[PDB]
Amino acid sequence: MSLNMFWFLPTHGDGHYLGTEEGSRPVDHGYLQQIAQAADRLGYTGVLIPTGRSCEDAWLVAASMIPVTQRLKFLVALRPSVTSPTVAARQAATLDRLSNGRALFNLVTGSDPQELAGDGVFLDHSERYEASAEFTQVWRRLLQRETVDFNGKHIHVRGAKLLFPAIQQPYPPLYFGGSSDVAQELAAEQVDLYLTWGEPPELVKEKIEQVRAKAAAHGRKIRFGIRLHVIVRETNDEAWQAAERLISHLDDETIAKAQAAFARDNLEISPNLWAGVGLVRGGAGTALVGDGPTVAARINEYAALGIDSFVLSGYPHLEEAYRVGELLFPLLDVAIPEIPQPQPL
Amino acid sequence: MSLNMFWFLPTHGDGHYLGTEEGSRPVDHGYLQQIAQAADRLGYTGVLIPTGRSCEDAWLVAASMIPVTQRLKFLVALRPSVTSPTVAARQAATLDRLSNGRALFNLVTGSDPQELAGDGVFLDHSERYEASAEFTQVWRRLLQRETVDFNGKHIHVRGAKLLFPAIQQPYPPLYFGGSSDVAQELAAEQVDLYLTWGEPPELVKEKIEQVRAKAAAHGRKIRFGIRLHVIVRETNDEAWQAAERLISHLDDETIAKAQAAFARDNLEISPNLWAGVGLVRGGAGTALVGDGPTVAARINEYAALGIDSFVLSGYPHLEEAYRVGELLFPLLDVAIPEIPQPQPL
Amino acid sequence: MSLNMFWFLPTHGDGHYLGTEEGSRPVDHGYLQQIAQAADRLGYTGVLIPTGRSCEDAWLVAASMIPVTQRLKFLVALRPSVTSPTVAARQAATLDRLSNGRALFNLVTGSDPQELAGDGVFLDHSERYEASAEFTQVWRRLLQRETVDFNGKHIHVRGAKLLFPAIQQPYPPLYFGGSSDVAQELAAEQVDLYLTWGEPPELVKEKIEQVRAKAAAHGRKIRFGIRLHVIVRETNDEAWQAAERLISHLDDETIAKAQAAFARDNLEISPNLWAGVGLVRGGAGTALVGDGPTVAARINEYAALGIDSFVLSGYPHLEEAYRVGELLFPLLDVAIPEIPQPQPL
Amino acid sequence: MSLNMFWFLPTHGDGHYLGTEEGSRPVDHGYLQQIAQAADRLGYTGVLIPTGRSCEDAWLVAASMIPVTQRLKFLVALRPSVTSPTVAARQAATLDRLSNGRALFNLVTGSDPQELAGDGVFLDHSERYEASAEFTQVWRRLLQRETVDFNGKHIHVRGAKLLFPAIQQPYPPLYFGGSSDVAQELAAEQVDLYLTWGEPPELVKEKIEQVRAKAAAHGRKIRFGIRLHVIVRETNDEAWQAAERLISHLDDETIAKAQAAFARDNLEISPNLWAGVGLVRGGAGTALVGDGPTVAARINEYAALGIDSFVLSGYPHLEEAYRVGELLFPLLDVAIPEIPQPQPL
Repeated sequence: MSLNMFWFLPTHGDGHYLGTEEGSRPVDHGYLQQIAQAADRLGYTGVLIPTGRSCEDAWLVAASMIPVTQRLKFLVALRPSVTSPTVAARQAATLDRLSNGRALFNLVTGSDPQELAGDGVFLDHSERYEASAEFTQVWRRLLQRETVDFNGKHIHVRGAKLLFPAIQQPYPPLYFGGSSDVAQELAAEQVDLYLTWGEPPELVKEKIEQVRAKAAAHGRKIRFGIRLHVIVRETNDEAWQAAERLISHLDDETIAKAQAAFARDNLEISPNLWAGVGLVRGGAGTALVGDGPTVAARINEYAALGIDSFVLSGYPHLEEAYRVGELLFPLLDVAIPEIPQPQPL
Repeated sequence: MSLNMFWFLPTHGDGHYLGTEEGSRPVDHGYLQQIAQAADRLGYTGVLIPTGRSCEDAWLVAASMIPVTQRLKFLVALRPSVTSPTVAARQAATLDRLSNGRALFNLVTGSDPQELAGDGVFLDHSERYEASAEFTQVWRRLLQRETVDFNGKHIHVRGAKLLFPAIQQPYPPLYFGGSSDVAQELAAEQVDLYLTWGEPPELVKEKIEQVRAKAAAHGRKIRFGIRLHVIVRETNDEAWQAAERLISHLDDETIAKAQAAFARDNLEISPNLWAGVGLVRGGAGTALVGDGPTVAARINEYAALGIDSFVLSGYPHLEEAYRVGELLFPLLDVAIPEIPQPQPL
Repeated sequence: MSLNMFWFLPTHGDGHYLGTEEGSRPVDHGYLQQIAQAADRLGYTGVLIPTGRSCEDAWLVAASMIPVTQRLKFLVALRPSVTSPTVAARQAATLDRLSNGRALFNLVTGSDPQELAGDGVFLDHSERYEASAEFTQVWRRLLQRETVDFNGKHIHVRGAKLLFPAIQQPYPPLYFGGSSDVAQELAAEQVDLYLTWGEPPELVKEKIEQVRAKAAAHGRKIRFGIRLHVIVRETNDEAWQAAERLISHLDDETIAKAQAAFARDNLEISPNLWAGVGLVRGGAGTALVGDGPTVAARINEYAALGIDSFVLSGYPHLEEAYRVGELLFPLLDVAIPEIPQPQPL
Repeated sequence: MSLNMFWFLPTHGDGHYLGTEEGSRPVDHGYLQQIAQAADRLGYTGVLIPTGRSCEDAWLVAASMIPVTQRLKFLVALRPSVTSPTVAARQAATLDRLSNGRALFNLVTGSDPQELAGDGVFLDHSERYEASAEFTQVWRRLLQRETVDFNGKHIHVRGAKLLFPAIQQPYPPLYFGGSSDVAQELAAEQVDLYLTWGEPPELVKEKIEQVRAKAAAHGRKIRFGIRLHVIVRETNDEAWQAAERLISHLDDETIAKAQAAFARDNLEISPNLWAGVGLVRGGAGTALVGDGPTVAARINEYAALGIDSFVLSGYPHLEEAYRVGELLFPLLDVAIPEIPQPQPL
């Protein structure tokens, strides 16, 4: 069990400070390329490329990194009702073929009705998950070379088929997350890896056992991954110091309110698990803060729960990819990806 | 009036012979890259990247060519009902930003109900054009930074907006074609360049004057482009010889039937305008066959009709991009693209 | 015994015709890149990059192709007296490290006193080979991590050492050729592969047995390679036709004189071994002309002599790399290179 | 007078700490590429690529960065007696042509007899400068398309000529430095820019006026550049703190000895000019330490002396290129390079 270390492409903006354009860094192809090549050479298994109206399209970003990376994988978001499962399967096959089998998919059920309404989607909190199950069903079948005639509540295709096969078999891996029971069931029945948030190890445990169980109910077993922000430094004080530094430009009310929300600094919801990174939405909710060993221990503790993937992030993303790769990778049993050999002609 | 010369990326397959896997050439990223960099260095304005279930997704292909080209533009297809105009506007903005303003869009109203039904689209020959007009309306507004509330027969978005602006102003150029009166009207009212097929100069003339007129009816004037396959050689015999060579593996019945279809070789529907390339669908319908001067004359004759863009192609596409660029470009007034300077940081 | 197929980078110019600027093609980085990536993807083991005042520096050309190729090797020329063996060893180590072990070296003893005098070298036909042996001696030792104190007739270094080791062990392969007895002895004692010209199989045989023998005299066995130009077509007539076409712009006197030089068309010194490509210096002396099978047979016949490498070429070099890779590779047992995995960090 | 900002490629090693392999970072093509593309996108005019047995060859490194950068220039070292001026002119022309005019040359007269003896050079402290003048003379003439017959004390070529011209006119810029009167005279008579070390502004002044004067004595005027290491932070304390941090792993004796060497911390030889970076050889001798304004002021003060180029560096080099580009560039009048347009075909 070697850990698959993932990084993140900040397609909605990057910088040294949370909640401010101060110290921010413009994100263009050039900068995105720097991060991707950094992850590619440092041994990261892949990078998560976010979705949302607030990000540049993840699929195109991923594709524009193909000729400039050789072994890094791209975990791009799949958005159900927003697009036709047939078209998404076709794009999936193309991303996989052009990158020579380095595509990964992460289904994301929309949760912002206003965003969804902007795309032409109008489904209640339930229908959104119903359409997601139907979409995922069709998608997966298409990637398995099947011709699909499907007429469900939300999805309706007739004689849908992909004329080009993907490289990876049966099909490119599919990740999905969510704590709602409905989300856990969708994963437990169709995805390959259930991606959970970074909660204290005990709560993480509970959730895995729940999905592991739901998974079993279908005669299936899935993998697990955790999303964590990382602020690793040489010592624990520099680490915590870097944490305070990160949110130093946040609104005084925000900071004040957070302390009130955490009534039992108040941000450390567990030893070296700081919720200060979640005071602004757009990234991870928690962050492992500490020195190499402490961070590597918290990580190993999660791995011991059955988690083989760790989608990490840091500010700024170019510099911190190096920080983590140099202070953390050496203390862990990191799985090192290989450059796929050219497909025969 | 310098002519904008375009090439084609054969995303559905390439080779030395029509209608056979004999002499064919596998099309992967590597090969697609060869062609794109060849067009980029030879001075082509851009390359058309086809759409259809038979092609690999044009958008991802285009994106994967960004870091490997510097001035070449990508004319990718826009497919209405198949996708949400909001999502397509968002991808359009991202392709334009990542490539630094080198994105071009070519609207394609689907015509194969079976393909469409495979994607989840079920619209008659009319509704297809109605949904196209509504889609194009919304798309264009989105790229102009507008928030769009739209409820038409087919399109329905509420509060749709792009958070990232495209580079090109007002928005990335939009091409569209079609001889049906309904298609000509759509172009005449929303697109920037009307792309016509390569018909004898007289019929091409007529069509341009029709759209030019329809365009005027809206207090608008549009540009014109023509799609032509090219078989230029040092002499006219090598040219015609290369033409015969191209379709030498076609089915005997096909060849026989074509001659019967052309009752007034029979393929030369006009001096040096050979319809032999249209005996198999997937590419251009006609081809300018002849030596440099003859081809350059036929081309100039079309330019004299008001056509400033020429989307060309040849088999194989890598070698023929060089053929055309070396035997033809020197005899024409080719517009040479520039490498956009980096956007300020 | 899989055959290692090599191509050639035309760093002194390329085109469709010999002895004329007519049909020529400007050679810049872009074009050189096209050829290198074409060889890289088509399965060629590597490319020979020529030396001489008439070529752009092979080492820099090779280096500028590193980020744009992944498995292709670069066989660059090593020029003795022109440069310090210490500096050449240091550059050798750097080319090998930056390309991740894809450097190959081909020693070339200068033969043009005027070129040599232009570089500051003034050695008779003998001293040139004496300095070559001394240079090669030092070079090889340096690449084996040795500190070298050497004082010979021509070479004199004291405490020379490379602080960086090459990737390949013992050191990057070293090729050398030449029919003179002195050259055969140098190879037979220091190089890894003796590169011979394409002479009729019988004369090729004789030469190999001579060097194989000289090699044995040192308790060494070396490999063998042959330099051949290739004009392979679908049929033998197109092949011979392409051959005539190639030299159609040569001076009438040249052609006339060649026929006189071959007294026993006159160019075919052996079945399908045409000396027409040697009527202008700068490339290979002979060319295998014929269809796939005939060419593949002539090639296999050479392989049967103990030749495992074939440095090929064709005009133009981009198009013909494809010609050979598609019409010839399928008929042979071609060794397919691998993408080296990243060195550990 | 916009300032040309240069960075440095650490081809002999990079890291977070001076004088230790602790916190060091392996330097390969991948990492070198990261830095070069970072400088290229951040607006740096170019990067200095060091020379010496302790570095990987600068010319090959520079060349391997051509396809991965678009406007950045490469200032590579020229080493006189080590190589033939004819060969160096030929490589110079090739680097300039392949990169499309982005080559810069920095003559370096060797000073380590043991290094020189390792390369085959045995010249006293004088002859080294005599051979440098002769080498530079020939080099420059060769790049101006001249055929050179030269017979001096050390250099001897007959009928030396470059068959390929460089892109830049008259020839690629030539930098040179040195405080010895002999070095100042060589610059004052042949180079385009005299590169001086970062000494207190008053001593820098004096030196410029000396060379400016020597330059005038030849009816010539040259440009000036300064080599400075930079540790810019948000505040002056973080800056000085980062400085102390940098040399925290240095040998206790070294630190102790330095304090003794500076008898009048002791390292601050002038306000915000820290000599702590010179306690280990291999990089710059001094460093501007301070916040944005303080650093930008020290820099402007140097510019006011007639210095238009600033070759900067920082540890680590990838992260600090960003540090300087983000905290410093905004406070200065930085000259922004352009992407050269493709040469006509």
